[PDB]
Amino acid sequence: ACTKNAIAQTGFNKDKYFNGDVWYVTDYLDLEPDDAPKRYCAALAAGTASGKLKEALYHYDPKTQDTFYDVSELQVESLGKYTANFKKVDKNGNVKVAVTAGNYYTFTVMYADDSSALIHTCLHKGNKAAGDLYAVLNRNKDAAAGDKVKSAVSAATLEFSKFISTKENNCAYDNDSLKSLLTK
Ligand code: HEM
Repeated sequence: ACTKNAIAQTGFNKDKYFNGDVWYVTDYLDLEPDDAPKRYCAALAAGTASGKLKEALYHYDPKTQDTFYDVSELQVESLGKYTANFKKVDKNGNVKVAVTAGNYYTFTVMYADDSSALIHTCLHKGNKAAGDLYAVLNRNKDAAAGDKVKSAVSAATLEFSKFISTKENNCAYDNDSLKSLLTK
């Protein structure tokens, strides 16, 4: 089950975060034992498309090759805290699994600057358990976590040493599909 009421960044700059560009997950922390593989690739685009706040997600397990995209419509709960639906889509935005009640995630931006961010998400999918996830993001897929984001991890009373890096997994991303999925 999820247990964290993540606190959004003071003074969060929504237009800078939701600028239409891509964020790569460089490190992740799942608080639920065996919720996450040990090796993963994930990225997201975030932007406003025709007045609607959107995310597009990509997940890839580099061992199994399991791959899926989602597009998400975000509703605002407060500054930097959202509830997102999700429909599963192919990389061109064709619907595979429609939006349905009880498929949603919460999404909280705990820290962000122009290049890095720390987020929390609680995924609810049907009758699946939930679970908390933290992710360190960067605009550069190859960037080591720096001092602004590692300090934010400590300020959230977390240990960065507990986070699992995605860097040793040869992750390759279709940035074009993530950007175009924002419109879908
Ligand atoms: C970047 C932030 C992330 C968000 C917002 C997020 C959101 C989601 C959503 C919405 C789904 C369900 C998709 C669908 O069924 O259509 C999902 C599934 C999944 N995510 Fe994430 N995810 C994120 C990052 C990650 C990371 C970094 C990992 C682990 C390394 C991870 C592991 C998983 C796994 C294993 C599933 C499959 C769950 C299942 O159906 O049994 N996710 N995620």
